[PDB]
Amino acid sequence: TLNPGTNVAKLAEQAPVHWVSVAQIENSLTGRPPMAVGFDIDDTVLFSSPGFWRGKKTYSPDSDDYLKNPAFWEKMNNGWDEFSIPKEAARQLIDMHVRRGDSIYFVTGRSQTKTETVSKTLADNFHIPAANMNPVIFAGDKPEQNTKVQWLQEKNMRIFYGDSDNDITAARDCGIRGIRILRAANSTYKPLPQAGAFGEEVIVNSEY
Amino acid sequence: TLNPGTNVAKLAEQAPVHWVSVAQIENSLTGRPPMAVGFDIDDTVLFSSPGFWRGKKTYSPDSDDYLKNPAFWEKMNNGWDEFSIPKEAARQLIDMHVRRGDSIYFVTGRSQTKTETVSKTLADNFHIPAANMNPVIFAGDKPEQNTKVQWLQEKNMRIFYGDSDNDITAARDCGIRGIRILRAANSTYKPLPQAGAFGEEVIVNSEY
Amino acid sequence: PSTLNPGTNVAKLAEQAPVHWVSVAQIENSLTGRPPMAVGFDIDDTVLFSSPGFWRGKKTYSPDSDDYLKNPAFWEKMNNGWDEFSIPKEAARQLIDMHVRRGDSIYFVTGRSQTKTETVSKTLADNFHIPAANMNPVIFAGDKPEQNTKVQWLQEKNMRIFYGDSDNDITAARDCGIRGIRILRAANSTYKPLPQAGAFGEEVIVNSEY
Amino acid sequence: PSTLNPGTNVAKLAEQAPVHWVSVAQIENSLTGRPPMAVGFDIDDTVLFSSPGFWRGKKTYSPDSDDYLKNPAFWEKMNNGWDEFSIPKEAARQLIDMHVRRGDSIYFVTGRSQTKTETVSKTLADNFHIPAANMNPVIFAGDKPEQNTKVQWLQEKNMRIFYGDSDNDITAARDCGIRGIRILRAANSTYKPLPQAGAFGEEVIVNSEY
Ligand SMILES: Nc1ncnc2c1ncn2[C@@H]1O[C@@H]2COP(=O)(O)O[C@H]2[C@H]1O
Ligand SMILES: Nc1ncnc2c1ncn2[C@@H]1O[C@@H]2COP(=O)(O)O[C@H]2[C@H]1O
Ligand SMILES: Nc1ncnc2c1ncn2[C@@H]1O[C@@H]2COP(=O)(O)O[C@H]2[C@H]1O
Ligand SMILES: Nc1ncnc2c1ncn2[C@@H]1O[C@@H]2COP(=O)(O)O[C@H]2[C@H]1O
Ligand SMILES: [Mg+2]
Ligand SMILES: [Mg+2]
Ligand SMILES: [Mg+2]
Ligand SMILES: [Mg+2]
Repeated sequence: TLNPGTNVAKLAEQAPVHWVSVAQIENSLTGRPPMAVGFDIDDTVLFSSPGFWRGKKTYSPDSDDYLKNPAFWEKMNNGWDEFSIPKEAARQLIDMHVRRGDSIYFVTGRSQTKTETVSKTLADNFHIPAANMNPVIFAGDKPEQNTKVQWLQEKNMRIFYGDSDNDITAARDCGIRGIRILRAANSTYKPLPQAGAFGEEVIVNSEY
Repeated sequence: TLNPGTNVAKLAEQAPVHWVSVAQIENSLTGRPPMAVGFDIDDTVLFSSPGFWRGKKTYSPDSDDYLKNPAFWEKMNNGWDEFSIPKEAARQLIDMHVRRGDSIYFVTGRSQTKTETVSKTLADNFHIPAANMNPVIFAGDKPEQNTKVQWLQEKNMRIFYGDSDNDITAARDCGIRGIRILRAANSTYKPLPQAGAFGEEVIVNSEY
Repeated sequence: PSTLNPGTNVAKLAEQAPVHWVSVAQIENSLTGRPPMAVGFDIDDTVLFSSPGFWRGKKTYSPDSDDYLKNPAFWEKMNNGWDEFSIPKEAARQLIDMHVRRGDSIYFVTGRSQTKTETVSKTLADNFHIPAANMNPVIFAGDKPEQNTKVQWLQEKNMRIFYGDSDNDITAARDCGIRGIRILRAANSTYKPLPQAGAFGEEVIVNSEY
Repeated sequence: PSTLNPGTNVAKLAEQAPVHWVSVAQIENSLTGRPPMAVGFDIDDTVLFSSPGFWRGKKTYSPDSDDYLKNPAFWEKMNNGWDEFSIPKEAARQLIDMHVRRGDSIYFVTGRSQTKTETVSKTLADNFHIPAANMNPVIFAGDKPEQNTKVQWLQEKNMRIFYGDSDNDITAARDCGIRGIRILRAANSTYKPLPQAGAFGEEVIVNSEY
């Protein structure tokens, strides 16, 4: 197993996945009037692991307990995304939907905080025009919160983009089009999900 | 440029193709009653390049005129397929349609000859029962014979499998499901087609 | 093989086997300055996609097994005509052309059984346009179990490089202390299972499957 | 390139660049028996995904350019804390773990501008759990008369191997006659274009992008 080798059958092997490009998505929307579309945030439009990594190293060195620590979220939602790297795949998707005049919504599962600068970070990085921009929506199971599925129905989103399985299942529970984005290999959120596990479309080269 | 090297973006780059597996196609047909389906022959179910390679070397060493030589066709359709290698992807597909009780048809652009043993070779290599088997259909512009499209319609084929672009557009012109098979890299019929150039489904690992 | 929608991920997409890939140009470059030498090539799945004949052979003599490989009648047909159905490999044309320019002596060592007559040498010389000056009649080493018949020939002709798709081709070169370079066996070949190219740390030529 | 449905073919799907890939296990095996030695690692995109800091730095001091790489205020931040946001690479952990078991002396060489203080050494020692006997303070190489070049440091510490993602990391190892090994730079790194790994015939570690 020091020199495993390979063969051409293995080199050409393809996973039965429905791949698509931004251009093909645009083409499929030809003629449709403006609509509402939504994006997950982490690993979908932003490589935000730097902040999650510092948070982990600061509150739960050997675990993920920091995800439930209020002190982590106050900092994550109010500045640490200044270290989050915007994804090129998202930049192209957002420009494309803005050209169409569609309404752009960002739905996140991050713990809601009193204040947040995530909305500002998104609008500046992706040059979203005021007419298409909407404040970040924090979905959750809390009583004062609405779940992700309710927010997709409420805003009448017709397309939802995300890297996680719950992003795709949410779209399917609403009967809308859920499109998978690939999570970068160096994300700290492991293991990487299996893109295409629901027979959904997956955007090519969307890891960066 | 002795050492062009590479980078991780190139390594993971994917063409926006809609890949599918035999299992997925099967699952997509659950509940449907037996129907009529068709297969292109060359490079779809049989690797027949051996016969054509010898044909050219025997009849047109410097051109593709052997394709017009009726002496070549007498040989190709009456024995040279004994050297043709059955494709495993076809084997899986044919066994699947048989289990369903579907009616299998083979359509070829090969020149028609008085006799032909291709039908026998096909029924024998894939163990096609008499109930599902049908004599090979030869098509073309000869006013004495029907074109590929016309044959697909006349037999009401719902699915057509092929490695070439005309196999897909033919299905498209008929409003049926056209599924692409990959042409082996060592086939003498070049250049290789761009599987997926029409947004059609392409079967994985179907080159052998 | 039991999951309807297995999906994938980017780490899996970019995953590489630790193999030493080389191109023909790189091989040629590593030979600059070297004087004409003797080099060898295995035949089946290295220089010729010959499965068509072995396929007709099995169907004709051993539909249920591999006894045809020991049948003298099979070898008569295979070595005297069936390679007319064998398809030359492009990767091989490039190597052979490269060695002809260098002025090297080209040898073909096969494990096929020796027969009274053989037209394989002629097929090779014609399909690859090998000059008489560099051509040598094919050496049929045969195939004796628990022993590698090729070693003897690589030593006697003092071959400095041996090209092959099978493990025994590479180990043969290793036994002689010479440079064994691997060629990929096509996926549609009937000789299965496919070998693990790079399993001895040897150089593997890119895109050599056709 | 602009075609909507480009499609593909099996020759393109199986196409391989002629590159010499190696695994960490192969590297370790090639060191078997050899006594402790000095080894060096480049920092950015080799052991740490540090783009987060450079991204924030550019956004803060040079929104419309690369001038921040010349601003002292940027380096102060970068070398004294912003690496808390740097993500350590797995390929690096495996390599450092292996050299630690061997007992080798580990050096980190960076082209980052030097500042009066720096917490980078501390970040690395902690992140990769390097024992005090194998750890050495980060070396800031450069042009300034108060410092030495990357080449000079590799020689001065007598490093036998040097790991890096950039072309100048590999040519530095070549100039010193030592073994230079390439690490793949992550696709989401902000330092672009990505370099052509294996452009010098060097060994390239597989799956080293994360
Ligand atoms: N260990 C982790 N490292 C990085 N990001 C994480 C980790 N665990 C969870 N996350 C992210 O935190 C987000 C919280 O809300 P979401 O469910 O929208 O999606 C989650 C992930 O994007
Ligand atoms: N050079 C060639 N090598 C192999 N097969 C060929 C070559 N030229 C034509 N063919 C095949 O001959 C077939 C004739 O009918 P089709 O058009 O269905 O498809 C054609 C190809 O599959
Ligand atoms: N089942 C098979 N299908 C195709 N070729 C085969 C098969 N079994 C053996 N061979 C070939 O027969 C050759 C005999 O000599 P070699 O060992 O040089 O290489 C062997 C293979 O190339
Ligand atoms: N735009 C950038 N994004 C990320 N890192 C960068 C960028 N420009 C320069 N660098 C890094 O800054 C480092 C300075 O020293 P090095 O030459 O060792 O390596 C350089 C790169 O790793
Ligand atoms: Mg996400
Ligand atoms: Mg065909
Ligand atoms: Mg062989
Ligand atoms: Mg670097």
